[PDB]
Parts: sequence; C-alpha cells; structure tokens
Amino acid sequence: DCAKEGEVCSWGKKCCDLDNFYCPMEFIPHCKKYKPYVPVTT
Repeated sequence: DCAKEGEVCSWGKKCCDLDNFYCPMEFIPHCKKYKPYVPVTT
C-alpha cells in the first residue's frame, strides 16, 4: 500500500514513488510530481 499522486503523505503514508513525487510541508501534504535539477536557496 502507498500514497498515489494527490494522496496524503508523511504522517499519512509514503508516496509510492518518492523519486518522481515529493511530500509537501503543510497540515495535509499531498503527493506531487516534480523533477528539479537546479535547486536554489529559499
């Protein structure tokens, strides 16, 4: 079992593909697809 795209991650579950998806930092994070290659300060 895993959290698909748009599914609650972190406290909820672990995103099926953490490599292609990331878990946001909020009250109820949702699996979101991303592909960064040039991270910047923030």
